[PDB]
This record gives sequence, structure tokens and C-alpha cells, in this order.
Amino acid sequence: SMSYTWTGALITPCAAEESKLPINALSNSLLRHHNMVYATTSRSAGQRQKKVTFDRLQVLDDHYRDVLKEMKAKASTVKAKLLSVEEACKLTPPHSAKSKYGYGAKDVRNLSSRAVNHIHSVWKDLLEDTVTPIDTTIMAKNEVFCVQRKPARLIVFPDLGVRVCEKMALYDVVSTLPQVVMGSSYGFQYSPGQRVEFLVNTWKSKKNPMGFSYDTRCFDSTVTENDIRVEESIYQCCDLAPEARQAIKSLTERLYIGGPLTNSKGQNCGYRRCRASGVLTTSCGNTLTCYLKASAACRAAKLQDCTMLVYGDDLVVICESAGTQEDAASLRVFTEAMTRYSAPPGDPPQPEYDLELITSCSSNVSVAHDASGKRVYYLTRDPTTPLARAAWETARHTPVNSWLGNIIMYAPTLWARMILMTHFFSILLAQEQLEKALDCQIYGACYSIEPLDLPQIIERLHGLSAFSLHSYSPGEINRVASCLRKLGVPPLRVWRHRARSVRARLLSQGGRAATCGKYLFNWAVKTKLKLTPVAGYSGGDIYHS
Ligand SMILES: CNC(=O)c1c(-c2ccc(F)cc2)oc2cc(N(CC[C@H]3OB(O)c4ccccc43)S(C)(=O)=O)c(C3CC3)cc12
Repeated sequence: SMSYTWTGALITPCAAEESKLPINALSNSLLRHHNMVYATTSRSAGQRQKKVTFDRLQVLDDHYRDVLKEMKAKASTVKAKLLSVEEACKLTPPHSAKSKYGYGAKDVRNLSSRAVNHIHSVWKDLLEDTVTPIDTTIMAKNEVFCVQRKPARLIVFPDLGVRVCEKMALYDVVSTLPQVVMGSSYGFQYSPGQRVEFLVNTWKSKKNPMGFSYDTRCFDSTVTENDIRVEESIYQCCDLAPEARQAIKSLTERLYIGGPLTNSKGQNCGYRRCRASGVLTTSCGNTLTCYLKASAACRAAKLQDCTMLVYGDDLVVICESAGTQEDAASLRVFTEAMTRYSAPPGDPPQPEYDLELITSCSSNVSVAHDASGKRVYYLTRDPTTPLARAAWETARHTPVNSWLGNIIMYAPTLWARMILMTHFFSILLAQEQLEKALDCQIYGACYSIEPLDLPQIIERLHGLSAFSLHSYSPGEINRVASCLRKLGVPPLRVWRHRARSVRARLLSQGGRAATCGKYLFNWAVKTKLKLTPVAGYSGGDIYHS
């Protein structure tokens, strides 16, 4: 079956689209090589359509059915509840896309009669009708990158009223089921500090550890009708209210398995027979499906004492080594099994015998040292995309502030501390907006966060050591330095000089501002001060504050 069929109608924008990096008076202080930064637009949608459109073949063996039975047994222990209309409304992001039927996200959150009445009618229709395909909108995403250009990603989502009903039927399920079914392998349960701890402990638990990442090419398109029905069967193992069972069946048949694609202008663009990127079950569904296929593939490859870590379509396996030649051979069998299950890799997997050489979710483990000189592990990444997006956000206000999300999730890194913290606190100081809450995304979920609360947030997610890490590895430092030269960002020595100023400015204001100065920028001073004291919903339209 083809992942998509297309009519020929274009994927259209709903507003003006900027591809070129916007520039203001602050831009050059961060980044000089402006032509290297670009944003994707609907003009490349055609290119993406070609990439994501292909035939899927699936051959399912006993390993697959064995693992599925085990997952269902665990799912059978979960008890999930329906959320009320009111609870589902409160989880709706303030700036979520408005309904076609005369109400928006703020109406939903406020429990307006019009919004609530339509939600009730959508819900009743889900109970009464388990066959009629539900409409979806297809859009090209606008995302910023550094050159070497990517074509726009496509997103597919149903109407607001449907999105609220998804929460009612499935929010409790997708929040609780994955951890029970997959145990320690469910990647979204960890904070960055907890994840690093798990990865290190998993590596040390093996006598002779080997590990590899496996990244499937266009995962959403490899997801078949079978996969989505198997996914439903796992959900239905839960102890559920009868009304929830019906709604989950209806949503699966009418939305999750596939449906018609409509552009922003209301024209039929085609039909989908694979994963929709913008439904509540996207993250949970991808995690379960990846875990199922990969667990079965481990058995086919006879990999010994496997510990898997899965988040959406991202996969890492750490296991007992059988020797270099033997490990390489076993990965070939693993990939052959995954391919039979419909999930071939973008690049063939490579066995690694050092934890730090494995990259997943664009990230790798690295080592620094705390004040006492003890080794502290932390997750980092190539800073190119974070810095490209920071430059865009310096000149343009955007729906999501990636810089804030990056500071929070990569707070221990030398690039987040020296560049992102220094740059944006200077900007916030100049506009007196330190107390202004900003929208950002952590693990696909939307959060409203004031910059002044960053010290407490960082401490809780990474520990107090995030404010005193030093003696970073030569490889990490070189990667950062190389990226700065590439983008025309000033060298780290300049940022240290700037941070002393920003620190001094923050201390001068007292209160929570001074606390930001003290903890976030203690790295910048020569004589240091004494420093003292969730889940995954990518595309799921989820909000917390
Ligand atoms: C299966 N792989 C994993 O669970 C992860 C690994 C990993 C595992 C094994 C290895 F050997 C090496 C690395 O590294 C990871 C790094 C992340 N980072 C999230 C960063 C990024 O993702 B989000 O879309 C996002 C949003 C805002 C800012 C940053 C991010 S995070 C916040 O630093 O932990 C995550 C987030 C849950 C998605 C997951 C993993």
C-alpha cells in the first residue's frame, strides 16, 4: 500500500512565509554568515511529497507476535480514565489552531458554550459513527536550519474539536501506558539528568558493552495500517470505560489509520495511509511501534542482554558484545529484520564501543567536571541548529522560543551557557522582559516559562552541578569552536567578556534577577561564589503552565 496518494493540488500556506534570515540591530553580535541560515517553506513541499510517498511491504514472523503478546500482557495491567471536557480544554494550548466551526483555542480554554457544545457534538459523533473518515489539514512546516537545503516537513492534523476529543479518550492512556509496557526503555520518562544516569548505568551494567543507534528513514510513512491497528489492540488491553473503548475504536478507524488531506484553501490534496504527524497518539504510537519492531529484530539478530531506549522513532540498543566481527554481522541481521517489518534505515547502523560516540535525538553523552573535579556526564549536541534558530529569534518573534527550550534541556553544555544564556539575558535586560512568560516546547509539549525561573528549573532537571561544570572534553570544545567559525559567531572568549557584563547587570537589579546572575553566570567570573540550593507529546497539541 502507498503511504500517500496525491491529487495534484498544491500544499498551500496560511500566511506569508520567510525563507531568508531576518536581520535587525542585534543580529551581527550573534551571527555574521546570514546566508547560511534559512527557513523551510511550502515551495519545497513537492520535494518532500516525493520522499514520503512509497509502497510499504510487511512480513511478520513469530518474534514479532511473541513481543506483541508480551506488550499486551503489560498493557492489560493499566487502568486509564476518560478526561472530562473541562480537563481536556485545560490541556489545549492558548495559541492552538482555531476550529473551522466558529471558535478558537481561547474559547476552548475558557469553556465557552459554543466551544463546549461543538466538542460534545464531535464526541457523540465518535460514539455513533466508527466508519466515516475524519478530515485533516496538511501544511508545510516553517523550520530554520543551517545550509548543508532541506525540503519542508509536512504536518497533518484534525480540527480543534477533534483534538480535544482525542485528549478525552486517550490522554490518560498515552501518558501512562508506554512506561508500563516498555519499562526503563521508554525515553520520555527521564529528565536530562535521569536519562544520562540511565544511559551510563546501562553501559556499565554490561560486561563488554556494545551500542548502536537505529534511525528509520521517514518513519511516519513506514507506519502501516497493520501497525496502527496493532497499536489500537494494545490500547484496548487497558482497563477502560466502555465509552472510551468506543471512542478509541472510532478515532483509529476514522483518523489514525488514514484519511483525506485538505490544504489551507480547502482543496483536496490526496489521501493518507500512514501515520499523521499531528495527532495525539503520534508519539506514543511511534514509540510502541518502534519498540515492538526493534525488540523483535533484536531476537532475530540474537543480540545478548539487550537494553533498548526508545523515544518516538528514535532508537538505541545497548547490549553484550560477542566480538567486533560478530557484532557487525548481528547488526546486518537486525537491519534485515527491521526492513521486513517495513522500517529500513536511513544510514546502516554502526556498532560503537564507547558510549559518547552514539548519537540519538541529535544528542550524545559527553563528560565535564564539577567544582571538586569529579566527572559529570551530560547530554549535548552539535550547536549549529540551535544557534541558527537563535539568530532568527533574535530578529523575529516566533510561536515557539527554541532558545529557551534549548537553554533548559542543554543547560549543562558549554554552548548553551556561554552563548544562549549570555545573548538572550542581554536582550531581556535591555527590554525589561525578564518577568515576561514565554512559550517553549519540552518533549513536544508546550510550556509557558518566565526566564527568571530558569535557575530553579535547571537545578531540578540537571542538578546543581550544571552551574559549576568545567574542563569540558577537547572534542566537545572543538565541535563548538568549529561551529562558531562556520556560522560567523564570535569566539567563546568574546562571550565570556559579555557574560561578565550581563552578570553584573543582573546582580545590580537584585531579587530573582540577581539569582539568575549568580547561578547562570558563575562560570564567567574568576573567583567563584558558593552556589547552594516528564512525558512525550510531539505534535499532540498539549499545554502546561
Ligand atoms: C532513544 N534516545 C534517547 O532517549 C535520547 C538520547 C540518547 C540515547 C542514547 C545514546 F547513546 C545517546 C543519546 O539523547 C536524548 C536527548 C534528548 N534531549 C532532547 C533534545 C531535543 O529533542 B526535542 O525535540 C527538543 C525540544 C527542545 C529542545 C531540545 C530538544 S534531552 C532534553 O537533552 O534529554 C531526548 C528527549 C526526549 C526527547 C532523548 C534522548
